[PDB]
Order: sequence, then structure tokens, then C-alpha cells
Amino acid sequence: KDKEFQVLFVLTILTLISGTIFYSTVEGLRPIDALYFSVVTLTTVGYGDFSPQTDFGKIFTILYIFIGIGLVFGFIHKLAVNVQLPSILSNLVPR
Amino acid sequence: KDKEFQVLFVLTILTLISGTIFYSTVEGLRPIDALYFSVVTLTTVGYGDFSPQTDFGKIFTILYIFIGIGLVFGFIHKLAVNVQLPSILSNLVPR
Amino acid sequence: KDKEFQVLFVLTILTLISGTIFYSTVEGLRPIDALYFSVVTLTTVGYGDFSPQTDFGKIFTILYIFIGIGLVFGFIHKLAVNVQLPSILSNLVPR
Amino acid sequence: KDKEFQVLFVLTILTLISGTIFYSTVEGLRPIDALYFSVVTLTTVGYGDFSPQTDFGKIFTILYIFIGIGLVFGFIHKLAVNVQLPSILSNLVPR
Ligand SMILES: [K+]
Ligand SMILES: [K+]
Ligand SMILES: [K+]
Ligand SMILES: [K+]
Repeated sequence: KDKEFQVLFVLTILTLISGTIFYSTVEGLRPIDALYFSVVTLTTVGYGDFSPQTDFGKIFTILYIFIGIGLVFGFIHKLAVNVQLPSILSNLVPR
Repeated sequence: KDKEFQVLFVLTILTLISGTIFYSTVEGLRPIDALYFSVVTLTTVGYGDFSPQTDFGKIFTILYIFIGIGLVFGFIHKLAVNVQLPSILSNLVPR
Repeated sequence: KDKEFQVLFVLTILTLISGTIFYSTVEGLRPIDALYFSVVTLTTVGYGDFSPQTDFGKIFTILYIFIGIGLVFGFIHKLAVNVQLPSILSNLVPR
Repeated sequence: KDKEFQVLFVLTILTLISGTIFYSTVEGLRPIDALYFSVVTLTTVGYGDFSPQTDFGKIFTILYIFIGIGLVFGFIHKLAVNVQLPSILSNLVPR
């Protein structure tokens, strides 16, 4: 279960690095903005303060969403159930 | 399970084609933008760089969301569990 | 299961009517725009082509989201599993 | 189950207070706008009428989303199943 978490963590980082490199390069964003945009996209928040302007970028974004959402939300689920929940329970019992 | 995936894949493509034809025609978008907008809508990202301006478009979008979200997210779930997950597991074991 | 669906359908309509009346009145939107905005909000798409400008509207929106998401997505789930899925299966078998 | 709900309720309030203090301070928002923005972010609506403009804010938002979504949606789930659903069932049976 901690190996579950480690693998999803690594896969999430790799997915976000991919988006960061793509949007910096093709859409001209600063790397920090490309990372922020990738996260805002795959978590489905979608502020729209950044959005792709090129057709290459729009096509990549379609594929990136379909491939990336399942992973990101898998990681969020495991983070909440396997890390946050036990730490919350631990705080309820003094030692 | 591969037939599960094939059917949801075909249904997702048909749903996206419907949106592409509607928004190109009624809202005047380029076909690639109409496809991109349909995906950004049904995955609930919603950047808002495109949004419907006509009342016909707003009404269609209401119905398209309610009909389309369940399918799209069904496909994403099956993609992640039935395709991405086994390929990830396969990479962990050399042959 | 059809009574499950009927009840969630009615509750979803009532929830959307509430939002339509509120945003038309307090935020000055046309009724069709208030309905469209309510749907775009509770399905979490959030284009931002409309958003509340008054403090009353921002406060209402906070509460409306927390109360409304669970219902709307309950209805979407039942629509997809109890209505769309059987109709899709029915199309695969000629009579 | 009512203690389940109480704990998630308190944790949700604390999470929203954190965001309210951060975005008011670093991004200069009025407290009510910072609260509204925090809710619009963690429920994944993401209108984009507010969005972070500083790099500190963008970095915080990335972490806030990953930590906050699992909690918020846990609370929404329990609200809908453990509070809204029984009250709806209660209305169907006069006394
Ligand atoms: K969303
Ligand atoms: K959005
Ligand atoms: K969104
Ligand atoms: K937006």
C-alpha cells in the first residue's frame, strides 16, 4: 500500500513533467506556469487563466486529459485514504 | 473487458463527433476548436476560452453535459483500469 | 430503480429551479442564463462566462455547490447506469 | 457516522480557513473573495474570475488542490449519503 503510493506518486510526477515540458516549449509558457497549468488541467479545475492557443497545443491537451485524469485522481484517492486518513486518526489518540 | 473498452471507445468518439458538428455549425467554431471545446466540457475542465453565445447553444450544452459526462468518465475509468494499469504492471517485470 | 430515478430527477429539477430564481433575481441574469450557469456550476464545469459579482451571490454559490453537487452527480450516475446502459445493451440485440 | 460527519466538517472548515488566510494575504483578496475562491478551487469548479497571480500563489495552489480535493469530496459524499438522503426519505413518510 506504501508501494502502491510510491508508484502512483512517481507516475504523477512524470505526467506533470511531460506537461511542463510540452506547454513551455510549444505554448511558450514559463516552466512554473506550465506546471501550474498542467495541474489545473488534470485536476479538472480549469481556471482558464492559461489555455492553449496553438492547434498542436489543443490536440495535445485533448490526449493529455484523457491519459492524465485517471492517474492523477488515482493518486489523490490513495493520498487521502492511505496517508491523510491514518494521520488524522493518529491525532485522535494521544500517546 | 476488451469489448467493454471497445464499446465505450466507440460511444465516446460518437459523442465527441456530435458536439463537434453542433458547435461548428451553431456556434461558428472551427471544427478543431469545436472538438477541443467538447472534450474540455465533458471532462469538466471548462477553461472558458470557448463558451456558447447563442441560446440554442446554451440549451444544447446543458443537455450535452448531462448525457455526456457519464459516458466520458466511464471510458476514462476503463482506460485507466483495463489498459493503463496492466501496461504499468507489465513494465515492472522484465522478460 | 425507476422510482430511484424519478425522485433524483425531480430533486435535480427543483435544485436547478432554485438556482435559476436566485441568480436571475440577485445577479440580474436572464432566466435562461441563470439556468445555464446553475448547471455549469453544479456539474463543476465552471466556464466563468458568468460568475457572481455580489457578496450575497458569492455566499449563496458556496452553499449551493456543497448542497447541489452530491445530488446532481447522483442523478448523472443513475441516468448512466439505469437508463443509458440498458438502452445501449438493447441496441446490441436485434428482435 | 455522525462523528464521521463532524470530523470531516471540522477538517473542511479548517482547510477553507487556511486558503482564506493565504489568498487574502499573499494574493491581496478580500477575505470573502478568498473564501469563495478556495471553495471554487477545491470543488474543481474553477470559474477563473479569481486566480493566483504570484508564483508563491501558484505553487501554494498546486499543493492546496492535491491536499484539499480528497477531503472536500469526502465531506460532500458524507453530507449527501448521511444527511441529505435520510432527510429526503423522511419526507416521503408522513407521521
Ligand atoms: K471539474
Ligand atoms: K473551469
Ligand atoms: K472545472
Ligand atoms: K474558467
